Amino acid sequence: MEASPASGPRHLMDPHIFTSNFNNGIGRHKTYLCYEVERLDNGTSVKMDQHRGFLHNQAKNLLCGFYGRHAELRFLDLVPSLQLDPAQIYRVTWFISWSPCFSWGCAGEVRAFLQENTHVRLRIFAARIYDYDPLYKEALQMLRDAGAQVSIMTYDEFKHCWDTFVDHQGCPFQPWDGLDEHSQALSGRLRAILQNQGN
Ligand SMILES: [Zn+2]
Repeated sequence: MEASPASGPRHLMDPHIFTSNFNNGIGRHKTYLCYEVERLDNGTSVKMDQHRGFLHNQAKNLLCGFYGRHAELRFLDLVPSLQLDPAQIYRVTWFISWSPCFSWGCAGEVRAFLQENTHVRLRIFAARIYDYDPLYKEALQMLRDAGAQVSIMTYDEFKHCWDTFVDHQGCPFQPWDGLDEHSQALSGRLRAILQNQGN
């Protein structure tokens, strides 16, 4: 009920940088984390333009004291610089390509965040699963008890997240040939973990 939803022709990742990065079917590259900040007003979610961004894993300077750190951590590191205003409600959307790590390290950090700032809705989206151990399981549960929304990246999210996290300057998304395949596959996995009753 207001003109129309804006885009983001600012300085976003290059069309290719995004695709190649989210190249469905990886094995080793660099975890990606796209955080989106939005305010909740009477069911009316207003997506901010100059408040969102994206990060990438880092592990090549552990000699300077900055031991290997995940994007999730290096990310929240900017929250203190935003001095959020709990005055109202907020909506932080997480877009991850790589599954979480030590459910206690990554998730834990978030858990406390909510337990202290439950005035914000955190949505977790896992596009690709890849870690050191299958611990990702406990991560799904430990998080579930947090209230956060855990789900696998969807096609609809790909289109939005695309034009949203890209300087498409007004260009469509390029999906690979096999969405129902990788989608049904991944989605099938999550469900499995979500299936702990009935039999
Ligand atoms: Zn982590």
